[PDB]
Amino acid sequence: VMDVMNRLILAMDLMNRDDALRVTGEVREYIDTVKIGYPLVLSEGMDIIAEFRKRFGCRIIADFKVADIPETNEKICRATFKAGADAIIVHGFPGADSVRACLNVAEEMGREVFLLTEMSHPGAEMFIQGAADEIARMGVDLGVKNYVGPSTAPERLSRLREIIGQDSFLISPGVGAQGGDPGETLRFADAIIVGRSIYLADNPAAAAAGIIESIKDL
Amino acid sequence: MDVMNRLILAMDLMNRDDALRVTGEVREYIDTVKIGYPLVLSEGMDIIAEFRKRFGCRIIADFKVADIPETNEKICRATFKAGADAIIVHGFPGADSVRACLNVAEEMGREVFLLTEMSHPGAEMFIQGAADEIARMGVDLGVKNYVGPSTAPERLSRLREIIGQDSFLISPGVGAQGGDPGETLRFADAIIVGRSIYLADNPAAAAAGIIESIKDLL
Ligand SMILES: O=c1cc(O)n([C@@H]2O[C@H](COP(=O)(O)O)[C@@H](O)[C@H]2O)c(=O)[nH]1
Ligand SMILES: O=c1cc(O)n([C@@H]2O[C@H](COP(=O)(O)O)[C@@H](O)[C@H]2O)c(=O)[nH]1
Repeated sequence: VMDVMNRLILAMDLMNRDDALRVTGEVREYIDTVKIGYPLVLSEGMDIIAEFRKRFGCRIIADFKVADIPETNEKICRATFKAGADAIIVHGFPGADSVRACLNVAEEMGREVFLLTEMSHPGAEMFIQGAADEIARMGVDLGVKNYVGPSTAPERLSRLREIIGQDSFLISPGVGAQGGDPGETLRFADAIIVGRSIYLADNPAAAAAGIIESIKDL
Repeated sequence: MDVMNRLILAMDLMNRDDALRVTGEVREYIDTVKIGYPLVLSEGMDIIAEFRKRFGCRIIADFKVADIPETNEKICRATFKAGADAIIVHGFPGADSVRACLNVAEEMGREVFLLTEMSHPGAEMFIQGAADEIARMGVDLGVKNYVGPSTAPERLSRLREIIGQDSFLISPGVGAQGGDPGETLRFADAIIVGRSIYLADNPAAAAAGIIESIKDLL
């Protein structure tokens, strides 16, 4: 599995290149893994991945929540890996063929798929929560090795870890701004994803250092 | 929304030259283009303004938005900043996530389309069982624009039943995936067509043919 420094992944959702670069640079000593999503990519272009690689010693996880038909998912993964992403996050709710499409491109291209089985926000309760156990098991059957699950529902994060087993890699958003606790989350997740707590802080570096101090024993 | 010839071009070519040439080749037949991540992640969001400059077409950004409310808001804002007239949003992540999109669309004078059900085989696993509830959620939220599958006309008909004749319904899965233009237009206001046109030896003839086959529905 990827070796995530300090078990901490920056969710860089600032939408301005200068600010994104400043904040990421400021926390570079604490984090070697950066999640880049559509807020930043749709604002600055896919070349932002190349710039982060150039500027920082950071792995890039493209948080694109890929959720189309198999043919389109393939194209999305190809474009994303071509741009230099190490990994891509894919939704499971569109079903097995759509996930396999992504797995096949990632295998061909030497990169990784993360499967999002369940989400951290209130709305996830309406439809996603009821499908989550089956989406996770589908992931296991398809040979998915990397997963995303919510820090805001520890009971459910724990179940997800059970389903995927200890060998699978699990990262978890919803820490800080959404109410998730770093320590409690790391009982089950390999790494926490943190965005606003860090990138909106007056001192992002102090914010990251503080999160890390709070989980030192882990 | 008044779509010329009830025909929306799914421009999923991933080269700017080809995308512009092929769209130019069929310009006389369409005034509405669906641009998705395959083109955008390959050529950048500036391509949307380029299409408006070259063709004057309306642009539907097919981004399958499927994140938490806070991120969805950012995605919609970036998308409408780029000149999209409309954006397509998944309903599966729940009501708060859709409302986030509705908020930005209202603020910038744009439209949200709710994807209630998909056209590919994997849609059967999780999406189909939630589809009617997602459609009702759309109605509850005041959504007026919907997307449903050509490949399952009985399910497309049910979606039309739920949302009423006043709602606007567009439908992909025509041609390449097996859907029939005329049958689809029994229920959808417009059909979405990608490969059958853009991979055609002669895209203009392809579009002309499709239109010929539905000429009594125009
Ligand atoms: O269930 C999920 C899945 C996510 O990817 N995310 C993403 O993780 C990040 C959370 O950022 P924040 O720490 O500011 O709440 C955002 O990029 C969001 O899009 C999430 O919040 N919940
Ligand atoms: O259920 C759906 C929803 C879609 O947006 N689409 C999209 O509609 C288009 C279908 O293109 P095609 O005619 O080449 O099958 C693609 O852009 C695809 O991503 C779909 O095929 N099925």
